[PDB]
Amino acid sequence: SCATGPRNCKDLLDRGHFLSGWHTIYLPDCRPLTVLCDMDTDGGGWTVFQRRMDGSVDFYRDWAAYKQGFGSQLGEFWLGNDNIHALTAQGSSELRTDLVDFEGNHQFAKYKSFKVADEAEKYKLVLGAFVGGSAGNSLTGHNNNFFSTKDQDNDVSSSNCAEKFQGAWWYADCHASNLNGLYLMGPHESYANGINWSAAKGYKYSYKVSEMKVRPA
Ligand SMILES: CC(=O)N[C@@H]1[C@@H](O)[C@H](O)[C@@H](CO)O[C@H]1O
Ligand SMILES: [Ca+2]
Repeated sequence: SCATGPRNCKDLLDRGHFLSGWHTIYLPDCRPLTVLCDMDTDGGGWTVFQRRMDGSVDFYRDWAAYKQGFGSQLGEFWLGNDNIHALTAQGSSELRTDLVDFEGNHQFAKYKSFKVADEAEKYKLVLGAFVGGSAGNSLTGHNNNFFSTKDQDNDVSSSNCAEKFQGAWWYADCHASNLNGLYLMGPHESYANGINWSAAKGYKYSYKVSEMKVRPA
C-alpha cells in the first residue's frame, strides 16, 4: 500500500533490495511510479531520472514529451518533468551525475541538493552547493533557470538555446552542460550540441554514457 510502501530507492535499499533495477515507489499524492534504482554507485539508493548509453533514443523532443517522460526501461530514457518534480518536492535530495567517455574513463559530479519546481514555474532548477567530483562543475551556471524545449523557449537568451544546441535543459545563455543533446559519439566538429559537460571534456566531445540520479540528503 501507499501507507507502507517505499517513497524512493533509498527506502528500497533500506528494505534489502541490493541489485539495481526497476521498482515501484509511491509519490507524495500516492500515485505509483516505476523507477530505476541504482543500488551500486557510491553507497546505492539513487533514483535515476536520465540515462544515455548508445544513441538509440531521440532526445530532441518537445515540451509534452519531456513533461510526461519517454524512452525505455531496457535502455535510454527521461523519467518525465512531472515525475521529477514529485520526486524532489518533499525533503531534500542530493544530485549525482555519472559520465563515461569512449576511452572508458568514469567521471562524476555531486550537488548537495536538487529540486525542480512544478509546471507553473516551468520546472525551474533549484540547485544546492557543488560537492565535488572528477567531472567538475557544469551545472551551477544553470541554477534558477526554467526548463526549455525546442517548442517552449524559457531561457535567458535572445536566441532559442534548445534549438541552437539541439537538446532540452535548464538553458541560460546558453549552457555549460547539455546532457540531453545529440549522441555525437566522442569528438565532434559542431559546437556545443552534443552530450557535453564542458568542465571535463569541453564543448566538442560527446559522452558515451550519462546518468542523472537523486537520493535523500
Ligand atoms: C555553448 C554556450 O552556451 N556557451 C556560452 C557562451 O557562448 C556565452 O558567451 C557564455 C556567457 O555566460 O556562456 C557560455 O555558457
Ligand atoms: Ca530565448
